[PDB]
Amino acid sequence: HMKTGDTVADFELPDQTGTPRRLSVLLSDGPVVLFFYPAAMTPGCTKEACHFRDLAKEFAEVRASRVGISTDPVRKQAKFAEVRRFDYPLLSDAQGTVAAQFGVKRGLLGKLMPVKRTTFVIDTDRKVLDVISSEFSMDAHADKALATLRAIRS
Repeated sequence: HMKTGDTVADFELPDQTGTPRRLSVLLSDGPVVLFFYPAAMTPGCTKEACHFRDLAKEFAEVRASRVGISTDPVRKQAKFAEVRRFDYPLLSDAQGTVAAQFGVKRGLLGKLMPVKRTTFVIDTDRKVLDVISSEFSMDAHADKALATLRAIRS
């Protein structure tokens, strides 16, 4: 299970337009806060992702970017981002491959299940700076990530 101080392997997944995105390119200009959520459009995931949305200026101030990720298909991620006016990428991990890399994949007798809600703050060298796990409040994912990034400011 991925933890603070581990190095994340690079990966590629499509965003809400179907365009391949790569972690190392997403990291171009600063850390990425990669937030795994179980299911697009559900009330708890909407709360978590809208809190990330509402903190756009604060993440920009620490030169960090927000990226949501789940096993939902591109077409559902597209609707979620359109309805909620998200100003950031939502990645579709349609086989749970990246979730498995991070240790957050769930399945039942071969059926891919929703991921375990977990946020990874990833530095530009792919080190994990912080992990917010599934027992935290919905707002704590963005709040703790932002506080960690502020703590490492220069």
